[PDB]
Amino acid sequence: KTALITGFTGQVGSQMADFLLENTDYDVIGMMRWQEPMDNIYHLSDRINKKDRISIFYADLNDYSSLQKLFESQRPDVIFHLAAQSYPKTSFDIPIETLQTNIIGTANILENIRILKAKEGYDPVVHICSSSEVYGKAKVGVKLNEETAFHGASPYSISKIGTDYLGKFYGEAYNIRTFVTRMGTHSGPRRSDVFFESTVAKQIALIEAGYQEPVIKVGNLSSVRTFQDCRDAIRAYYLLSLESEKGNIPCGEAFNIAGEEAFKLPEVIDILLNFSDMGRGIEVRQVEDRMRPIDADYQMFDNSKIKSFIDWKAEIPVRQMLKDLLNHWRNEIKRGRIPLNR
Amino acid sequence: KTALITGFTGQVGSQMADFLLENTDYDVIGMMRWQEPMDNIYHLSDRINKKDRISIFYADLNDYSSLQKLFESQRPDVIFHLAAQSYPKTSFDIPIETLQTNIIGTANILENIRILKAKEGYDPVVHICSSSEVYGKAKVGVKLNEETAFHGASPYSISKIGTDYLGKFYGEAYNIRTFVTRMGTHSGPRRSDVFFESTVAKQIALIEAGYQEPVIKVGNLSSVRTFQDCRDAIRAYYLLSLESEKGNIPCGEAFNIAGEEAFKLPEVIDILLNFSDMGRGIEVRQVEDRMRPIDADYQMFDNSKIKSFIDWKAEIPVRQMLKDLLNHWRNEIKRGRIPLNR
Amino acid sequence: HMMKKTALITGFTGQVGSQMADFLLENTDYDVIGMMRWQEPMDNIYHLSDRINKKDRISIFYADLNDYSSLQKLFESQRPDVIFHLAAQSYPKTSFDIPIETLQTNIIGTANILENIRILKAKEGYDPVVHICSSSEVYGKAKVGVKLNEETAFHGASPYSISKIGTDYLGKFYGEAYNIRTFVTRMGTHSGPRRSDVFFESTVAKQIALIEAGYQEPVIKVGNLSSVRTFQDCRDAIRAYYLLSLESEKGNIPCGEAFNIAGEEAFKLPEVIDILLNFSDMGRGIEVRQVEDRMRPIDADYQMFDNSKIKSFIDWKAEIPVRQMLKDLLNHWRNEIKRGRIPLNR
Amino acid sequence: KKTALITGFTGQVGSQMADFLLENTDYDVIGMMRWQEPMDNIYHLSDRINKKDRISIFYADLNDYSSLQKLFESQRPDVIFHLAAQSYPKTSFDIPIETLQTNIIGTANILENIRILKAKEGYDPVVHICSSSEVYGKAKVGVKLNEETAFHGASPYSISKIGTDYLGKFYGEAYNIRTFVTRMGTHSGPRRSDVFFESTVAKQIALIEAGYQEPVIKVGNLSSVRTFQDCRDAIRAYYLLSLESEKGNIPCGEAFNIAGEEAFKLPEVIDILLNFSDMGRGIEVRQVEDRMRPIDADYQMFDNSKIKSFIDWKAEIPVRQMLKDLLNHWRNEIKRGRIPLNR
Ligand SMILES: NC(=O)c1ccc[n+]([C@@H]2O[C@H](COP(=O)([O-])OP(=O)(O)OC[C@H]3O[C@@H](n4cnc5c(N)ncnc54)[C@H](O)[C@@H]3O)[C@@H](O)[C@H]2O)c1
Ligand SMILES: NC(=O)c1ccc[n+]([C@@H]2O[C@H](COP(=O)([O-])OP(=O)(O)OC[C@H]3O[C@@H](n4cnc5c(N)ncnc54)[C@H](O)[C@@H]3O)[C@@H](O)[C@H]2O)c1
Ligand SMILES: NC(=O)c1ccc[n+]([C@@H]2O[C@H](COP(=O)([O-])OP(=O)(O)OC[C@H]3O[C@@H](n4cnc5c(N)ncnc54)[C@H](O)[C@@H]3O)[C@@H](O)[C@H]2O)c1
Ligand SMILES: NC(=O)c1ccc[n+]([C@@H]2O[C@H](COP(=O)([O-])OP(=O)(O)OC[C@H]3O[C@@H](n4cnc5c(N)ncnc54)[C@H](O)[C@@H]3O)[C@@H](O)[C@H]2O)c1
Ligand SMILES: Nc1nc2c(ncn2[C@@H]2O[C@H](COP(=O)(O)OP(=O)(O)O)[C@@H](O)[C@H]2O)c(=O)[nH]1
Ligand SMILES: Nc1nc2c(ncn2[C@@H]2O[C@H](COP(=O)(O)OP(=O)(O)O)[C@@H](O)[C@H]2O)c(=O)[nH]1
Ligand SMILES: Nc1nc2c(ncn2[C@@H]2O[C@H](COP(=O)(O)OP(=O)(O)O)[C@@H](O)[C@H]2O)c(=O)[nH]1
Ligand SMILES: Nc1nc2c(ncn2[C@@H]2O[C@H](COP(=O)(O)OP(=O)(O)O)[C@@H](O)[C@H]2O)c(=O)[nH]1
Repeated sequence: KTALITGFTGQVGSQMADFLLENTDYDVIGMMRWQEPMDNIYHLSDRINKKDRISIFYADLNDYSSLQKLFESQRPDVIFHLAAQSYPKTSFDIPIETLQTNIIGTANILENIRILKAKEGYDPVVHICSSSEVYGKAKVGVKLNEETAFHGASPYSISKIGTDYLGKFYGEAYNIRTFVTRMGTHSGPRRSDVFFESTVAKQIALIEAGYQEPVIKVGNLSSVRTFQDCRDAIRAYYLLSLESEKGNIPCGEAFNIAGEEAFKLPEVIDILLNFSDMGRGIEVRQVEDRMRPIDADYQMFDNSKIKSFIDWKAEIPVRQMLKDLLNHWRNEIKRGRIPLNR
Repeated sequence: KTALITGFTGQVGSQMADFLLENTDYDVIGMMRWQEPMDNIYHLSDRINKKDRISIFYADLNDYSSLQKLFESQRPDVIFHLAAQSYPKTSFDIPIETLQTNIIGTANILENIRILKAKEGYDPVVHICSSSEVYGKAKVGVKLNEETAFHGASPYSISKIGTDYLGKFYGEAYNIRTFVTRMGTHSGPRRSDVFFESTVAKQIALIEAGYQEPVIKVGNLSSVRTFQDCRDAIRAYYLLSLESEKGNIPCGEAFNIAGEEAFKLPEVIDILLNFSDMGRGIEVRQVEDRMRPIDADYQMFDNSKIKSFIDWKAEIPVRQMLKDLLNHWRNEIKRGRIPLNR
Repeated sequence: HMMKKTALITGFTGQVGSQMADFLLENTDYDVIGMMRWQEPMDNIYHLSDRINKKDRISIFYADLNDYSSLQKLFESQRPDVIFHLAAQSYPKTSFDIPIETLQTNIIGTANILENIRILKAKEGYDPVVHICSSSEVYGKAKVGVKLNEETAFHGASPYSISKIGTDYLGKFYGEAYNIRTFVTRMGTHSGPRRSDVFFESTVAKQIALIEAGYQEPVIKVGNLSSVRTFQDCRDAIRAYYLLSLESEKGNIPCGEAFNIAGEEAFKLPEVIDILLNFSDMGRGIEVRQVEDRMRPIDADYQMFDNSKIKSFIDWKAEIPVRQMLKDLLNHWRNEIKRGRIPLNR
Repeated sequence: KKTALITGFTGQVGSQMADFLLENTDYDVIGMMRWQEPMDNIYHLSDRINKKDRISIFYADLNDYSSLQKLFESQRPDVIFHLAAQSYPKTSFDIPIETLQTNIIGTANILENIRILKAKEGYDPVVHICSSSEVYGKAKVGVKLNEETAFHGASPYSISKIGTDYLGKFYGEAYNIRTFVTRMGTHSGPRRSDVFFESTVAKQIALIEAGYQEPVIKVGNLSSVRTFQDCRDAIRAYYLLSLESEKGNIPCGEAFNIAGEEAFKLPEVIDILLNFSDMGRGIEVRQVEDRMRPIDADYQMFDNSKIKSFIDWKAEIPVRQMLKDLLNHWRNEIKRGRIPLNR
């Protein structure tokens, strides 16, 4: 049984590889562009060099011919489509590449599968990763469900609305075993440095090592996020893929997935500062270049639909996930891998 | 005062240029790719050649640099963005170009305007044309209004969903005077041959001239729609454009726009056969190559929101619109411009 | 269950592809597939509509050069034995200000076609003959008084020129790398009654026809007249494409071989205007004016040819006189205006 | 203070051009990158960048025209080092569309933005368009390449630099934009990407030394000739050309071949890397199918007379030290647990 991971070098993809190698007998294929950063997969290199259950396929979301070669030659039984331009902030000023990679990237994958299904009966389970950002700037005091209206908060958000409709459409039109996951915040030690809890943790680490004045730079703190560790999120994807295989997930079925621990962003900063010998002496300053034209600033979740379909809960406390992320930046700086403060 | 029409060579765009020339003192710019069909605009060639109030700008939806030159050099005061891959049936097998031209083409326009507004205060009214097709296979019995949830019935439908959220987003994010129109079926003598009422009118005219056996080939008829002549639709667009300029349409506001008259598809056929001397002798046959993986179905009746912002109603009878279209195909065959039966 | 040699024409709705379809139906036993985007102008193919409705030897496949998935479907489902790849943004002048779509459609479009073929060859042994249509504009602004041959240095005179250099190298590369039976044709000017209105000899004939019919002042608007072109009727060019296609099938044309192809008759642009004016009763009374908007940042202003390579591989010369090609084009525009299909004067 | 833009700032050459400009000029430096690109080559710059000391970052993608528009409009660099590309021929074969898009259209996206700004406002930057000796593809044996050598399409990458090269010349000739085009040989050293021949040989030796690989180096075609120089010599050539162009001594769109003095058959490069290793005499070399190419640009020997006639320049760094620096880089990475793929 063969699993393809798109976005293998990313936060979630690299951890899905780890999870599948430790918890299944699956062969794993990691899709990447050849020059993608190795930071998340260095621990997998020897195993890949040894051809022990995991291999790399070189393909770009934006090269349909590369994806054709991948599906024709590898025929993955299950696909975790995690590859995307994942960052809303750059999507404002680089919106064309965000729309191309996320919407057209996903159409390039799904159309490749559709044609191979018509020709040869290829019938893979296809995980299409959407985002809770399809709900953009959601009304306060209400929890999100799978029928909550979509709001375009950013080109990234619109790109994920596109990804989402494509996932549902290809399932509904061609009976491909797609399911769509509208994820809240999933984080932990491999969270990209640009995301809120990771830039806060990283700036604390920079401050502790004397690289930055003891002022954390932030954007809008009037925002509510639900967190869980990727190690929990990934189990939900694996458990959904099994149900999809067994016939229990309708083609194109959508699911909101999040943790149970929700925070106003000042509470996350306070948790991270409490892990620092010098937290009592570190201030916070809102700066203009971290603000957004529209902020999707409220993500609270009713998880009743997902828990009705799989037997799953988040096990890792959010304080441990955050501590892991702070130690990660501490370790990078100690080793001379000085990050941007961004 | 200068008006840009994207999709100038198309059904609606060509008729919008006629409306503005007859009813306003506006200078008119028609955007086109140089090789576009001239069928809808032969009657404007003379006055274009003579530089009388209308001019052509050569640009492509997929060439940002061509749109950059358009907005910088011409600075239209109002923009009717009608250019699209308009046909759902081809969108199934040519999905990438539908998504690229419709979503990214719209993003190319809106990001060009955005940057010009930030640099020089350029503040045009921007009609972003979406479609009732965003509602796709609508939930039987829910009242259909501007807050009904979208459904992705085709790559076309998803591309107009994309277009819709781009229009909304660029309005909300950057205070660009966008408004989004979700129009029901508009038709009349310039309806492209491929659309339902056009292919039926066209096949009847082929049968009346002995080019086809007296069998009309159709797809699914278990569909109900509102119809309006384009010349009514254009009035609604024009009147909205005035309200947007006056400050009365919030940036990014969306509007469903339905005709007065609703029909089952067999009833549209019955109206067309009754304009034929040989109507009593023509069979209708459903064939597979006209069937769609998903067939959209919505009763979009409720115009209470558009009627609240403009003094407007469809005035032209649908029977006259369908007769005009049948006569168009009769005239085309009579001139030896024999169309495909498609 | 009767199986025929199948020809695909990309650019079926264009000047050359429309005439290639006519040629194959009259002179061969081939089934013809016309590739088009559905909304493409019908002007050049109205006379085929009845035949196509009747499923008599010619069909339409809807695909876009920029939609790889659409081409995959076309090659997988139809497996044409021979491909005339004529589809392009064909016009240098618009390429200056719409350069990205010119580069995407011509270079990436051609790459989408060839990569689809490469993959079907490796999997299933699909081995079509592939005509990759390039342009003498690969030589851009060539040194004056010298004949072009196939080893003449390339020059980038426009985004269109660079797109056809890209198209040309892709044609040679897929041939040399994967043993796809490509050949590349670097054509001079081929014209006649379906020449698009924007090209020199077409705009000049169109303007004369507008003047005769009372739609224009007796001034023809032109750009740079210090330019040399070699002309042949498309009806002669398509014969060369056909005969080269048979030689590729036969193993006589190495994968990715390039050929310059052009007519016998070369002219300075004013001579072309005088030939067309001499076909008009209004001809002695019409002035010629250079206007800024028909000028170009760089003009590929010299195209004369050593045709020795193509004539050594096929038994072929242009037979239609250019005066007859030009007369047919003027009569086309007269007919168009008579029928109320009033063109732009562009 | 003069403003320099580097595209491909995170790459082998861009990152070293930033080092070179900071050390040798009073130029403000702008590094273009997509936000997620590898930090490997620029970690040593993060603190400078954080403290806004002469170097900054602008987020743009070659394939997003609007992002490049914001860059030239807002930042108006006086000099541009266009080094960003899909740089690798091997992946270009099976990922050809992205190579063509990023390299040809990416360059068009840059040059068209500059054209429109020059027309409107008189923006007149110097524009280094980096091409490749691979425009000459599979060249004739026994003959040096020069600027008039016939072009040959050896790979989608090769064709993508042919496109890039013609765009460089065209935008210069058509619009009098101060472009120059550089068709480089092999420039290498410690930041050389792991997939390239001398970097994969040197990396595989390091994996063998540290016990991560059997003592067999996997290679492709060894019947190939290359001319090497250290990137620290190449970047000096680009800089000197940028001064000449600013003075008005480089015709708009002028092309230059640039390469070092030291040429080698590939086996000779392997033998120099093995002699740096205590395990040298013990390691086999095995040609493998998955490193072979449909066409190989087999032969890169250079006539450098044109470049030496326009700037006062030659390669100074011996290629032996260049390869030593590369081998020691892969030793350090492995010793620090940054275990590379063996590809
Ligand atoms: N982690 C979260 O909190 C969160 C929230 C909601 C949704 N998601 C979604 O989950 C998925 C994975 O998130 P992540 O945190 O791992 O993101 P990430 O940024 O860490 O990883 C993105 C991956 O996509 C790859 N990629 C980008 N462009 C590509 C292209 N053109 N071709 C091929 N690969 C390309 C990158 O190289 C990388 O491996 C994404 O779709 C993201 O939008 C994440
Ligand atoms: N008429 C209806 O029933 C209806 C219903 C809902 C929405 N709409 C929307 O109304 C608009 C106009 O409809 P129509 O009937 O006139 O369609 P049409 O097909 O007649 O017009 C399409 C136009 O877009 C242009 N276009 C296509 N691709 C282009 C590109 N790459 N660059 C530039 N121009 C390009 C075409 O040349 C043509 O002018 C479309 O956006 C359509 O989706 C129409
Ligand atoms: N006729 C000449 O004098 C001449 C000279 C040298 C080169 N050529 C080349 O010969 C070929 C044919 O010339 P022509 O006069 O017939 O050109 P044309 O402009 O009449 O036709 C071009 C064709 O390409 C199609 N096309 C354009 N973009 C497309 C896309 N995105 N997807 C699908 N189809 C698309 C058009 O619809 C049309 O059918 C072209 O490649 C042209 O560059 C012609
Ligand atoms: N080093 C050599 O031996 C050599 C030889 C001849 C030519 N060249 C050319 O010199 C230049 C620099 O080479 P290098 O060794 O530094 O290459 P590299 O692979 O080390 O660097 C490539 C750079 O381009 C960037 N890039 C890739 N795609 C991008 C995109 N879509 N948007 C923005 N940036 C993108 C990468 O992120 C990276 O910064 C390239 O143009 C290369 O083709 C190199
Ligand atoms: N990335 C980022 N987000 C911030 C910052 N300060 C506040 N935020 C907010 O943190 C929330 C989450 O942002 P982010 O981590 O980028 O992930 P998102 O959920 O994908 O937008 C948003 O409401 C941001 O506006 C900051 O400095 N960086
Ligand atoms: N185009 C087309 N549509 C048909 C045909 N027969 C039935 N229909 C249906 O008529 C409805 C209108 O389709 P169409 O005219 O293509 O417009 P759209 O789908 O609203 O853009 C859809 O439900 C079609 O599936 C036909 O022969 N052609
Ligand atoms: N299209 C066009 N070309 C013109 C005109 N006047 C002169 N030319 C020149 O005629 C030559 C041929 O141009 P054109 O017909 O576009 O074909 P091409 O440039 O060879 O593809 C070029 O040298 C043009 O500069 C004109 O009015 N229209
Ligand atoms: N990258 C790479 N190239 C190899 C290998 N074995 C031989 N070569 C040859 O080494 C030469 C240089 O290739 P490369 O370093 O990829 O740089 P290029 O000059 O950009 O193709 C080419 O002739 C390759 O065919 C190998 O294992 N990896």
